[PDB]
Amino acid sequence: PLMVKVLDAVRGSPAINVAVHVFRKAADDTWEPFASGKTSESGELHGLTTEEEFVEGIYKVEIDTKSYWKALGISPFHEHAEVVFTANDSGPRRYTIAALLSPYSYSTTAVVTNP
Amino acid sequence: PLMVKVLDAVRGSPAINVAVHVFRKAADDTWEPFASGKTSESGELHGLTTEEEFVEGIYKVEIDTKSYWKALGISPFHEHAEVVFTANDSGPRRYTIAALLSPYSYSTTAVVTN
Amino acid sequence: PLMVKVLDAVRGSPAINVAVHVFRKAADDTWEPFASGKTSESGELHGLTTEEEFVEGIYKVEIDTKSYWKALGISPFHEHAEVVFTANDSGPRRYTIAALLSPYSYSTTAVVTNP
Amino acid sequence: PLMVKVLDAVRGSPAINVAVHVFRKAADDTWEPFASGKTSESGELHGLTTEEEFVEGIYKVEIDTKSYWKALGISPFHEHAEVVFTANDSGPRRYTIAALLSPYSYSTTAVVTN
Ligand SMILES: O=C(Nc1cc(Br)c(O)c(Br)c1)c1ccccc1
Ligand SMILES: O=C(Nc1cc(Br)c(O)c(Br)c1)c1ccccc1
Repeated sequence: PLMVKVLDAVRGSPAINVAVHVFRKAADDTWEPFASGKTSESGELHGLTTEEEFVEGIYKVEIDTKSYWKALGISPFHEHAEVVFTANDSGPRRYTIAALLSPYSYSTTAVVTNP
Repeated sequence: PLMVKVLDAVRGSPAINVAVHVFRKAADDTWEPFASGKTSESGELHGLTTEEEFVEGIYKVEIDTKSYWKALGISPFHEHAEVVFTANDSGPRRYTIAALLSPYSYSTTAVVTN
Repeated sequence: PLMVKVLDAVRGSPAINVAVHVFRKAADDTWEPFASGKTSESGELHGLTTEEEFVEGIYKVEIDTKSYWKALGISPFHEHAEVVFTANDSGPRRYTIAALLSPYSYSTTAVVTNP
Repeated sequence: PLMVKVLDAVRGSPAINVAVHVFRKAADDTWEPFASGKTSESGELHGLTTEEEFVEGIYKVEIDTKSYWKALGISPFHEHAEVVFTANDSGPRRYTIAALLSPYSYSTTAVVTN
């Protein structure tokens, strides 16, 4: 129920091998690690979680943009891109978090569907 | 009543000395030259027109993004960026057309205020 | 070799039933109609052209954003979103033109791959 | 040396009276409050800090987008927008953090100049 897609606005390509870490806010207000992975050759990261495990909560999707750009030999501006949202509060939904990256800018959008 | 602002998402800077052409749609559906200039050191192009001249109608703002990228030694995707909109007297009176450029992407927004 | 995808930033959804018209610059510098179609329920428009037909040239992809928003009962700013680019000039490539729409703003990106 | 500008892509306007909090990363990796304010009628928040106070380091700019949308009667997706970056004295001296808001999307860019 959660997929992350990342594109590169400089190359006109998927952003491959981007590390993504997902956190969930705990009862004590700290960010607990929830799932992590890397984008594939298509710029997509599938299989982060399951419908059982992806319960209601406040989630943070951290896209490690600095690590991506530095691995390409570029010095970018941001440390990462964070996307923070409440999920599943009216029941289970499927979420796609999409991001488009440039060295000094990024855009993110969500596509939320009811299966 | 019309200002154009252009930013560069690669370098994190204004996009300086970018050519911008404005056209007005004529009765026969052709695009007639209306105003033009180059962005300043702040990425902004002021003074394109006046209230008297900027009547309701369809306008197109063409931003020469290809020359901009090539002067920086970068191969870009688009021939230019285009922004086509209707000026409407029932809305606010000042229009800022902003664009944010990357080699393979651009975004544009309108900020319309009184 | 040419696909168009459109998303809606207000709804967090694919932009369904968006009309798209593609033009190709002719020898006399006019825009000749090349292909057209509508986005599906996924926000994707497939099947615009063929590798035989999609020769080198300067193409314009016009995404009819005003018609989309008006069909939803909203008064938007732009008439359409245009994407103008040279295609296939180093041989055949596959192009995805993606757009993200809001009533007063849009973003577009290209993903260009070599098959 | 730091200004924050917020725009609304739905209404085509500055995003006015949006709360913005700036934090500096402390030695123990916690986020310490640094400066805050609300955007003006132009969507801009000036005067957050001074050159003396704005030393190199990692900063986070948190924009309260959820309250902004709810005050307009619109249900938004994000809890807030975050922008996390390093201030570097080897680059230009003035930073503008700009954000463009939609209910289910946002974009941000840095404009860094001397
Ligand atoms: O989210 C965007 N693109 C995008 C999103 C998804 Br989902 C997708 O499968 C593909 Br192909 C492209 C986008 C972001 C900014 C500007 C234009 C598109
Ligand atoms: O329209 C944008 N930025 C912008 C727009 C204006 Br008018 C301005 O004075 C500054 Br400084 C920045 C924008 C576009 C994409 C992502 C973030 C901001």
